[PDB]
Amino acid sequence: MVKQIESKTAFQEALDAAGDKLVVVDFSATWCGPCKMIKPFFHSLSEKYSNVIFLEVDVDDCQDVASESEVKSMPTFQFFKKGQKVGEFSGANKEKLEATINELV
Repeated sequence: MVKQIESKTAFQEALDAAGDKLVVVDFSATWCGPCKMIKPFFHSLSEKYSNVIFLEVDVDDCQDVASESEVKSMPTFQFFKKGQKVGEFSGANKEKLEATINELV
């Protein structure tokens, strides 16, 4: 399962609720081709890695969250443990997404 994060407070709440679990956050947009490509793969990964938390943030809806997070490229994946950003990359690269999960869990 993927949770759509739709407020700043929700984002913090999710990071807090994760305990020590890896959290991966997909910053995306409805107009982004590469984002649309990888969305079903992000969802399949969420069903595979039961002990990793998968979040989605829409950058047009949540412009200030994205800005605060220093997002500059669509899509961006950020990785957190205990609220701390432990990794990040941009672009819709399936292998890199799953490799990074397997590097950081």
